[PDB]
Amino acid sequence: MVGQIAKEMGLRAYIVGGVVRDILLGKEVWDVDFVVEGNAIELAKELARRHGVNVHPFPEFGTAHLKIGKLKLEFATARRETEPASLKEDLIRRDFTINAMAISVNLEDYGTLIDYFGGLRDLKDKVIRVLHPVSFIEDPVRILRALRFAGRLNFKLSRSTEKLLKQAVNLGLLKEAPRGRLINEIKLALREDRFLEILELYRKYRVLEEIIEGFQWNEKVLQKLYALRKVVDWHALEFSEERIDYGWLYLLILISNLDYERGKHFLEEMSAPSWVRETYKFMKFKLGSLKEELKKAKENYEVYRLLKPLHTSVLLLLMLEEELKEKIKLYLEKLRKVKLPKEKIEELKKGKELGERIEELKREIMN
RNA sequence: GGCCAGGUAGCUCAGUUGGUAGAGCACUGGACUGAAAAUCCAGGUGUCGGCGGUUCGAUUCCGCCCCUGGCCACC
Ligand SMILES: Nc1ncnc2c1ncn2[C@@H]1O[C@H](COP(=O)(O)CP(=O)(O)OP(=O)(O)O)[C@@H](O)[C@H]1O
Ligand SMILES: [Mg+2]
Repeated sequence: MVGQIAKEMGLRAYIVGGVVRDILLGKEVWDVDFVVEGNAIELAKELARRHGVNVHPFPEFGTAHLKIGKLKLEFATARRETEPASLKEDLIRRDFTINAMAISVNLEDYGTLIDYFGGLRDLKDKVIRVLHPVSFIEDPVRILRALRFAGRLNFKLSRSTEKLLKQAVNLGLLKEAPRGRLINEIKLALREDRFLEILELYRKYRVLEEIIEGFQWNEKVLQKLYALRKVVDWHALEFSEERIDYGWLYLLILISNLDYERGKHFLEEMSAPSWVRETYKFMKFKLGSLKEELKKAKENYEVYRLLKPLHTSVLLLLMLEEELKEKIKLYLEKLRKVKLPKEKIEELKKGKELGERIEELKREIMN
């Protein structure tokens, strides 16, 4: 309907940015970004009115958001900076060529891909490339972004882009960038499935040393990250109904050697979930004694008592130990599964003494 | 969109090792009154947001959503 409305208003609208990329990569997304030559607000209002849905205008931003079905539509007026601006002037202000393309929703040329900067070629060559030499200097956050994309899509940085990125980091612009945008970019990164590869890129270009104060790389943490990858793969394979957010575990491994103060402060800035904070605080202190107790575990009910109250994350962190692995597994796919029939339970019931008795019966069954 | 609280009677508010729920003022009924109010006895004051899952058993553990407030990211 957008093409028709644009025709009636004598305008030109374009699907723009990441949405295009994802499409060419065969990935379908529910968030669609439009750039309009002319007033975007009125186009959005008319689209919303014709579909009979609510509209959310932002006149100062010159953008409007509306939702149709599961589609989230964002309409933005073309602008030459973050006189009317051409679509090209709006595309050239973006980060990377693969993000810089556009698909025309205008009726005459409809479907046509618009690529000024050679983003389709870079998409075909698996290349991450900035539009201009000052790109990373303009928005240091992009330093992370590039890596993320390279991590996600298994692309590589251009020679020029790699040089410029390294130069940007060397200028210390990572410290000059707003803390919020960087932290948010990292939050975006840990949601990736290829997040470990991104972390590798982080290590290579040494961006973590700038963002997290006191943080340094070593081999133990790295190997712990890969072992964590193995465990995460296995758990997300067999136990997949029980899945949680995995990237946070990697993050905990990274800051594991950091001071509790800096760790707590970073997890504070990251706005981490409660179970992340709890798992961190448990890892920093009680995890050691817990492991030493698991070493002293003989009967299965002791393992039960020591494990069952814990969260999934703590167990996954416990699986990092070779000797404890098969034990944790045995607890998972065997030990904690059991039940009792009617008459028996009825005899067991004849307060908290019922619970204690049930515990006695369970430890009687196990051992 | 991410996260943090908050969700407890009509309203304003506490409650952790899961094990049979509470206060201050409205609610009914009767004793009391010519009627009413007060007061006494008392007792509703509640699937402790909604829906699934784990558990013998979930306000509690977890997952998906609703509502409100605040930190933000809103290229
Ligand atoms: N720092 C930046 N500099 C220039 N453009 C940026 C940018 N950050 C985001 N964008 C632009 O905004 C558009 C997409 O917006 P976003 O949704 O915020 C990032 P994305 O590429 O779609 O991946 P994402 O959906 O996982 O966040 C892209 O055209 C992209 O070039
Ligand atoms: Mg997006």
